[PDB]
Order: sequence, then C-alpha cells, then structure tokens
Amino acid sequence: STGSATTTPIDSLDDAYITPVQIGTPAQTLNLDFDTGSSDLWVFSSETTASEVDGQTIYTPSKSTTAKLLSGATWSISYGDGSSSSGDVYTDTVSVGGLTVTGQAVESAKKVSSSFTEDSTIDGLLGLAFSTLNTVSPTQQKTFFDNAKASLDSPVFTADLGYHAPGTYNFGFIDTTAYTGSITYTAVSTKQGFWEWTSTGYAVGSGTFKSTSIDGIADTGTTLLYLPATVVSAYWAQVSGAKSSSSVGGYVFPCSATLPSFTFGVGSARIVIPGDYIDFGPISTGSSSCFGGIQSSAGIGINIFGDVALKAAFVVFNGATTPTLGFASK
Repeated sequence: STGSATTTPIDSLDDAYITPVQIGTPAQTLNLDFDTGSSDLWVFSSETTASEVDGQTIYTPSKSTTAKLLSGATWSISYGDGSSSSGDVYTDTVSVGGLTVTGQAVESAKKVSSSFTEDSTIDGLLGLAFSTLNTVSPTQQKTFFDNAKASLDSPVFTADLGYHAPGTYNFGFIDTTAYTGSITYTAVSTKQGFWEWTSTGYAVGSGTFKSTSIDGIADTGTTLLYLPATVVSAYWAQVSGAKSSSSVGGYVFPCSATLPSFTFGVGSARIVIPGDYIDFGPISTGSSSCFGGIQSSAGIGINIFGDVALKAAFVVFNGATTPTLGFASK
C-alpha cells in the first residue's frame, strides 16, 4: 500500500503545516501537524476542556463505530517550545492520503496548553519520530508509520514541504518526479528516538563551505533552523544591522535587508536554503525589526533541522531495519 496527502502552511509565515487525516467510522477529518520530532498522535476531542477549545475541529469517539477505549491508558507530553497536552486513549481507524491503519492509538486531549488553544488551525499532532518516544502509559503505543510499515510497498515516508505553498507527505514510495538530481542518504541514530543525523558542514551565501560535523534532528514540527552559536553568528554577521536580542528571544534583522542563502551539507551533497526562507517577518505587527529563521540551539541541547531547512529539500525518512535519511534538491 501507499498514501499521499497534501500538507498546507497554517499561515503566511509557514509557522507549521497541516495535513488532513481521517479518523473513525464514519470518517471525521481533522487537520493534524505531522511532527517527525515526536511520537504521539493526539487530537482535540469531545473530552477537551471546553475553555481550551477555540475553533479547532474535534474528534468525538462516541460517534465512531470503530472507536474503543484503550482502558487505563493515559498520555502526557511536553514539547521543546514549552507547550503541552495530556489525556486518555482510544484505538480507531486512521487514514492518511488513502493509507489506512486499523487499531491506531488516537490520544484524546483532556487538557492542552495555551499555544494549542490559540492555534485554531491545528486540530492535533501526528508523530513520526520513533515509537520509543511515545508517551502512552502503562502500555507504550506505536506511531501511524510504525503501524503502517509492514503494509507499505517500501518502509519509507517522504516530506516535501513548500515555501509559502502546499507540499506533500507520501507513505510507502518515493516520487521520482518530486526532486531534481539524486538523493543522498546519510546515517541515522535512533538512540534519542529522533531522526538524528550529522550534517557535514555549512556555507553562508556565496562563501566557502566549512567542513564540520553538526549532529541534529530532522524535525518537521519545528518551524526554524536551530544550529550551534558559532554557525549562527557567522550567518548573521553577513546581514547589516542583525543582532541577537534577549528581549525578543533571538536574532533579529532590519526588515529592509536582503538575506543571504544558507547551505548545509549532506555527505558530499549540498542543500541550499534561499535567503527568503530565513525571513520570518516583523517581530510585532508593523515593526521594522524582522525575526530570523536561523537561531542558536545553545540551551536547547540539540540542533534542529526544522521546516526552514527541510522545505528546501525533498526528504526521505527511511524506516528500513537500519534507518537512514535522504535529501535531494527540488
């Protein structure tokens, strides 16, 4: 089997992407944030505290003939941005882009933090990291991908995120029309539960490439590119007037700037992030200070190749017995 679903930016900045997902019988379609940096599929639901729901579409298990309470199971998750959610668990039929998994754990939110409430466009998350990070207790649950894997034509999914435009998540096949040149594969460590890999270096604009190992994670659920302070300083030093602002919470730059590109290495290959992808617009409405899309990972504890980086590439998440990651230009 295979599946193919379109993913759409939630706003004009590509802060996140939503993908329609069918849950239950008859289908209830919710727009979920596919997150290769976590491993829980959770949804706003008929159980979510009413004051914490503000425009989201909810899953109502009592209206699904295939829903079953996973008795005794609870979940609770905290994300890198400080947001969180928790609740109980049902199993139900879940379909993405025509690919169906029966018996998928659907984690029903009883509580969500303010960032989730405030985002009316995101009805929940669908985790695509390794199932070892799944938070369901006392019986840990598998991700949608892990459950689908044995049925897939090939044990892979791909992320093809758009810049200010829709893109695609495919399951079970590589669309050879969706990228240019060849795919360069690189080793993955699953030791922390992430799609963790080592970039071979970087360049700023038309500058020379610096060969240096940068361990980080491929994370579709993080908006920006978070890299070591040395690398980030070298980037922003090429932008007149750019500075790190503790009051704003990162690097800002004059909105009159033209940003240089940023290149990262994948083995001997190179992915170029155009300068425009690094512009996250005014820090507050009408400001002439703009927020940068490349930020320091210092104090996160991990480097994160988030959407800013990933949307410059066609990315293969290879879940074969030895997982790997592939990157191609597009």
